[PDB]
Amino acid sequence: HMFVKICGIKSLEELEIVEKHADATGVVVNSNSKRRIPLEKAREIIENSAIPVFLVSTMVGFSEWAMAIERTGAQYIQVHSNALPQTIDTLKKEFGVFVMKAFRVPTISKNPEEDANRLLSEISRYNADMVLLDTHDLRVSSLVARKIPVIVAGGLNAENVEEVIKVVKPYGVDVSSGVEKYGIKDPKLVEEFVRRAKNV
Repeated sequence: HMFVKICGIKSLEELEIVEKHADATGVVVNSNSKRRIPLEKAREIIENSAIPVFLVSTMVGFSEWAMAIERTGAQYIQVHSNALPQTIDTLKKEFGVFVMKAFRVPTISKNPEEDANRLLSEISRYNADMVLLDTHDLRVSSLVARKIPVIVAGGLNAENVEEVIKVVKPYGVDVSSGVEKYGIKDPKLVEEFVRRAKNV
């Protein structure tokens, strides 16, 4: 129905919270991010999780990816970088990882239909198992989502998730800050977000 991923957890405690209701989670490594964690903490979250844990990074290099996967035992990766199609393809073959690749959508778009078609050719260049679209304008997202399964992310929360889902009609949604309080995932926000998203 509606895949819900809660991204950017930093502790086994946060894992337990998201594991209750979410379909997937993610740990940020080797990125300029407030959510970044050491490889040992990533390893702990991955080994203890009952749901897919995406290893999320802005790493570009085939070999830094390989080493991160080996060091963490990740079976799911989320690539937010210009890592080449060839790198993504080789990581899949060598490691059997499921690959989600992130693509930026415009904040504003002059012609939505053409921006969607442009991102779609950009997407067909990589051989990713899932597309994540990073978000104002939801029109481009709507039209990409109609052509291919996508997870949509960017500024989602309980107050806007239901509307975003109605417009975009994605395969799933991804949230981080929207379900947080003081930089820690909030059990009541998590439960509410997932419930509302699952209802549309």
